[PDB]
Amino acid sequence: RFLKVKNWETDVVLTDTLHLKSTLETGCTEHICMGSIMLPTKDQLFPLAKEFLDQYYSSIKRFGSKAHMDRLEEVNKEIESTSTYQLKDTELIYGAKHAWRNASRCVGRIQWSKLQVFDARDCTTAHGMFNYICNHVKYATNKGNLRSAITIFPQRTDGKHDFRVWNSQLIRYAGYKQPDGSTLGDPANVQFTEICIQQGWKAPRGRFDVLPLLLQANGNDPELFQIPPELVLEVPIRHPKFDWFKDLGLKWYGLPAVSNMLLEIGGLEFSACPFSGWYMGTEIGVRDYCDNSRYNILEEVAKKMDLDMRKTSSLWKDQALVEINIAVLYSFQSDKVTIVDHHSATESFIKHMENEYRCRGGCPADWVWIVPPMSGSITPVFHQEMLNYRLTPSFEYQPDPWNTHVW
Amino acid sequence: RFLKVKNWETDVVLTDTLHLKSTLETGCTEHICMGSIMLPVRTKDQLFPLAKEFLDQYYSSIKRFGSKAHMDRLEEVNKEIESTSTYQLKDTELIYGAKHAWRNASRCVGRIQWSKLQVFDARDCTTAHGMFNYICNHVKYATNKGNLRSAITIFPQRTDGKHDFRVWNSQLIRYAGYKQPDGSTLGDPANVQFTEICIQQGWKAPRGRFDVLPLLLQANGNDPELFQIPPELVLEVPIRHPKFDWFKDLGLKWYGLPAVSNMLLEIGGLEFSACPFSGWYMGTEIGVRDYCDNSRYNILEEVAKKMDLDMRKTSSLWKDQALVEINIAVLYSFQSDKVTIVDHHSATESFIKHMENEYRCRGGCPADWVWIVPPMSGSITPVFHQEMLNYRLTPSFEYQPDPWNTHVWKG
Ligand code: HEM
Ligand code: HEM
Ligand SMILES: CNCc1cccc(OCc2ccc3ccc(N)nc3c2)c1
Ligand SMILES: CNCc1cccc(OCc2ccc3ccc(N)nc3c2)c1
Ligand SMILES: C[C@H](O)[C@H](O)[C@H]1CNc2nc(N)[nH]c(=O)c2N1
Ligand SMILES: C[C@H](O)[C@H](O)[C@H]1CNc2nc(N)[nH]c(=O)c2N1
Ligand SMILES: [Zn+2]
Repeated sequence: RFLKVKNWETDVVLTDTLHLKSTLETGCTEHICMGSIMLPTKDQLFPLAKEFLDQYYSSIKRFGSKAHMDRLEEVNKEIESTSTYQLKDTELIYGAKHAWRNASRCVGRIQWSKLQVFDARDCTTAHGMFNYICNHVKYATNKGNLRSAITIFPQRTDGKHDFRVWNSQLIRYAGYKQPDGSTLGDPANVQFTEICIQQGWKAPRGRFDVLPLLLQANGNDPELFQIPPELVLEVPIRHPKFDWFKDLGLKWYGLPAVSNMLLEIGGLEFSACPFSGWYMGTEIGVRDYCDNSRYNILEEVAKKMDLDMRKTSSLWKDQALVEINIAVLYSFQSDKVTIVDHHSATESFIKHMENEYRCRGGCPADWVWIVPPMSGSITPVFHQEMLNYRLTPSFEYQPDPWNTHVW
Repeated sequence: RFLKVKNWETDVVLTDTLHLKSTLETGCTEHICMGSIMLPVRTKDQLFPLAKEFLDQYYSSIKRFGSKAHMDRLEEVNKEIESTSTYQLKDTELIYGAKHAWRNASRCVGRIQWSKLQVFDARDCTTAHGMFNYICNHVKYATNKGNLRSAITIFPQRTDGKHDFRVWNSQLIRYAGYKQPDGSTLGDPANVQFTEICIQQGWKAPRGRFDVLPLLLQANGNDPELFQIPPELVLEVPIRHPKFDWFKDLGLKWYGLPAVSNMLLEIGGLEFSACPFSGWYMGTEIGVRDYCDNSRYNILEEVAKKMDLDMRKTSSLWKDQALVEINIAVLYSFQSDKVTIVDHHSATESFIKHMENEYRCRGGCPADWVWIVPPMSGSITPVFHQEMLNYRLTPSFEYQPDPWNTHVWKG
């Protein structure tokens, strides 16, 4: 019931008790592990509220205080009356930071307590949402000195007045299918690139077109908005050794801002809560550039390096992958845009893990996601045993809006 | 109940029914996943149904389920159990068992090869000298002058737990590791503790960088004995790089035959505590893990210096760069010497085909993503994007504690 995790490179052993406070389900059973599966009313509400307020008031050293008891009293009143309740700003901020702190798949959590929270619960329209989103982008970007931020729109009421950002990220490049057969731009965004066009967007049908925002307020039909180009910081990609690299004509944006997740706090659901930090190099160079179902330019780059692409055993893909990732990092660093390499980030995470075991009794961590997509075993997280479990507040997945929206 | 797994790169969806045949526990619960945990004297009482379940499996595979041969065998085993408290497997059953233990090894990416396994029955063995002979023959057969052949040698099963056969070595062929008084390590750091035991047992160490360790062999629960593998049986490969001439001067080499010898083979409730098996290497095992793990030979820096890389900031990815070239050199050396090896792209590509075939013909393929994904260049191999289900089927290979921690010493 008290679980131990071992690091095999250092022999360090941590003891986890935090998992006992876990409440949601993993998808695993004692007969089967699902660790590599990507996607596994009033009476329901008050225990959920109670649980949250319990941990909040414990965190400020007023567990069992009159304020705690009164707040519990007040929230219970509000629930029986209104069939929901509203979070105080302090509780909202706490809940957002803790959803990040609890995100078992995030390697960047050493930063969790420095999150800038923007309360947008007074928002009523898509133009309103647009304004808040623009403010978020400008603040987070900070001319290249990136700052973590989340903007929180009004909570779900009854599933009919949902606020939703339809983009998966605030900033992404368009993808177009050809008659020629292949794909121009980003293949992951083909379906969304088409819905925007199916909606009125006029595409420059280029290789790297910044997608428009598609914003849904209060359950209404979503509207297109173009993000002011001066708010979208981009980094041209060059290599510090290969002069022909620049000629490839690649660039990427500095701000990773995830916008399709659901934030759960005290039973309350925030369906629109775009958040942003800064990139780890491999998200762009390994996943975005080199994935087969994405920009997939490994071959192109290998050619210009004139590697023997004859047999897989020359490891030409491995060689190209590395140079690319060197370029991504070189480019952002040169341009004073915040980026972290996978070595630094995983080293930071090990330190964060040890902090959390110390000050909290554990740290839920999903190895399958924490270990980077290249050079896995030369990073310290590879040799680290991790326990995965779900804590709340939390970020959850939710269905794509176009599959659900009562149109 | 039916379970779906998706390949996110191809959108191929597969359906698993085989997991229903699973009995053994995973470690996971509904509230925790222990997916990344490395490591998560039997009575006639529980032996009966274990035997029966194995025999049901075996007779189904040969399409004789419920036959008179099936039923008689069941009666024969049942009688042997209540009489002698254990039982003996037929040769056919033993071969089926060993092959299926491999087929079921969810952490093994080489399983496309599972049906081609040479099974050596060493159950008539009684002494350590006899164990040495069987192991020598295994190594000679498996090596085959570089044209590697998968093999397993199986020693007598456990009885009362007091007469165990054990190979004390973790692998049949490994290099010694020596801790120096100045805190540094000569040879393979992973083998320091085992090297000490050998030396204590009387092994005269040459105390070099690549000394092949002696075999420490325990028959019938007796104290283990030292044997040196004849050097002509130990195929080794000098590591060079195809473009870098300075690489040979690093002085590296590795042995050709990976042969794991510390696992336990469970078949029909019987436990085979000594069952060394061998295949051939995936290049990254040597190049990534053996040479580049910080806890092993750890030659990354020396290689990076000789490449004249920017070693000042990790963001130069000097470590990643050196890692690739070391792995290129490993593959190049083995191919040049015509010693069987597989790169991680070929091996993972083959595993995917195997897994798809298994889902079709068998209803599933237990697979441990954490171990199947290779230790470098993970996302550019097809297994990275493959969802996998991990569960435990018998027959199986299991971990067991190191013998030096459990052995009762005789003298
Ligand atoms: C500040 C620098 C940050 C870094 C370097 C970072 C790093 C990462 C990386 C590499 C992943 C895996 C992404 C993928 O492979 O698709 C991830 C996932 C995730 N991140 Fe972080 N992150 C940062 C900030 C944040 C912030 C500010 C939040 C929320 C407030 C957050 C919440 C999450 C969540 C919920 C996931 C997993 C989503 C899922 O379940 O699929 N991260 N992070
Ligand atoms: C024929 C070529 C083979 C290849 C290329 C191969 C490849 C691999 C690799 C790369 C691993 C991971 C090892 C590690 O990272 O420590 C592994 C694990 C494993 N292999 Fe295979 N293997 C082969 C043959 C065999 C054979 C013949 C057997 C048994 C008869 C076997 C049984 C296992 C088992 C039980 C594991 C898991 C060990 C553990 O859980 O720690 N393999 N294999
Ligand atoms: C495509 N992978 C599935 C999927 C679906 C929805 C969200 C998501 O999040 C990835 C994610 C989330 C937060 C991040 C924060 C910072 C960062 N550099 N990357 C981050 C990446 C991942
Ligand atoms: C060091 N990791 C823990 C541990 C403990 C005991 C055995 C073992 O086996 C790894 C293993 C097992 C079988 C293999 C077969 C072929 C091969 N190329 N590598 C193989 C590697 C691994
Ligand atoms: C903590 C973690 O389970 C451990 O380091 C594992 C990770 N994946 C692995 N994968 C393989 N193939 N071999 C290993 O030894 C390991 N080690
Ligand atoms: C099949 C597998 O679950 C899928 O490819 C996962 C694996 N690990 C990952 N790890 C990270 N960080 N991000 C991902 O998108 C994925 N994808
Ligand atoms: Zn699990």
